[PDB]
Amino acid sequence: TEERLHYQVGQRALIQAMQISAMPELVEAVQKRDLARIKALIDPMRSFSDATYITVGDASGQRLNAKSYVSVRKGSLGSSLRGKSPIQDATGKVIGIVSVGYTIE
Amino acid sequence: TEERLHYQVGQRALIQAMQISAMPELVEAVQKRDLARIKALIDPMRSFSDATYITVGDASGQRLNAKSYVSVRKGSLGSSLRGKSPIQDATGKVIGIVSVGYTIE
Amino acid sequence: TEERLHYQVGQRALIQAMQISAMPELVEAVQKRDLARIKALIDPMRSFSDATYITVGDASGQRLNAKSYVSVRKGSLGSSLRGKSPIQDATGKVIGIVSVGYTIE
Amino acid sequence: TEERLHYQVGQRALIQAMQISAMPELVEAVQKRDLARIKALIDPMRSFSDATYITVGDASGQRLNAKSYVSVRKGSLGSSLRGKSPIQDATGKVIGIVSVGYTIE
Repeated sequence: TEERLHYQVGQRALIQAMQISAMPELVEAVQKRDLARIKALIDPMRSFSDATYITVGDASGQRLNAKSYVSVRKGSLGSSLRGKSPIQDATGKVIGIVSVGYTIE
Repeated sequence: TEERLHYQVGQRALIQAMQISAMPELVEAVQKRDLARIKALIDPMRSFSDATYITVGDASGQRLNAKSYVSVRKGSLGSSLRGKSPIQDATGKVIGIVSVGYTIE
Repeated sequence: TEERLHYQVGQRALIQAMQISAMPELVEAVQKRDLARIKALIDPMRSFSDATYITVGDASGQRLNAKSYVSVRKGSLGSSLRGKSPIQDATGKVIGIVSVGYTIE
Repeated sequence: TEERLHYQVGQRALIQAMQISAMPELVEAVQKRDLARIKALIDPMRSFSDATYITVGDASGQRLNAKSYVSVRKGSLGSSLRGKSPIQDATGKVIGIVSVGYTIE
């Protein structure tokens, strides 16, 4: 019952994902391959949010579908709830992907 | 249903707007046209909050009605929920305007 | 109805007050009159929380009843909701007072 | 009734504990006895969260059961609600312990 509150975390990951992948500073950085700017635009967020991890991705999936969702992977030391939202340009084309991760022990 | 929870974000934007536009440090900076102080009093808030963007405005609307509200603009890559609250002096005169933005993909 | 949600803010101020006035680093600083340490232990919290203001006080009320509560002052540009909790030593003696402020336009 | 909302704080401590003890940067630091990295990976969190205190521990309990829970100690100046979650390796072996503390006056 208390653990069933995955949506407690799941919804946090979702919104957070939508917001982080929507930031113009990140949108700019992702386009210009400014891994430096990206690094300075996420590190703070880590300690800020109670998110186990955060990840910025490229259109191909490289390690710097118009729809946002929540991923749930179960196995070993609980399960990981990771919200995911795409990074769009002014035309909507998927230029990247944000994946904020969470954990429920 | 899960998306219908715009008030989830909308209420965050509202309160945040009321608070940010109420800060004395910002009130001081907005009056003295201290764009420098303003810049150092908002940048942190960006990474802090899950707000897509934040904006400080002047009485005229320049880019540094006694009532606060939420704005909703729909079109292209979801919709943007932006809470808005005026910046007042000790007399209540509208000296500025804060507009915290959010996004729902 | 939406505005009636003062407890939304009021409860934030309350908890925040209890926590900030409970921190050992602040407890230490308040005792040793380390206004410097106090200054470095509150400034971050300002931008962090959506609190209009935050205040540390002395047992007398100086500007650096075993019970916590919420204060509500109405007039001019909305009302100010300020949670208040005392700073205790290891014996419970009131050595200070924390007053986190909020605003509802 | 308002005070009975310990789960308000208790649940915050729980999740926060699960997340902080799950961070790879901390997992790495705890294994390599990198008290320096740990120090730079927790200090921010202190001011960030409304947590009275935060603590990282070793498998033995040193001061740097596969299950997470909430601790409640009552006495003198209210009670302390401290969420607790273990630090695991890629095999699940308990390598540490995180204990985020809270207070209810």
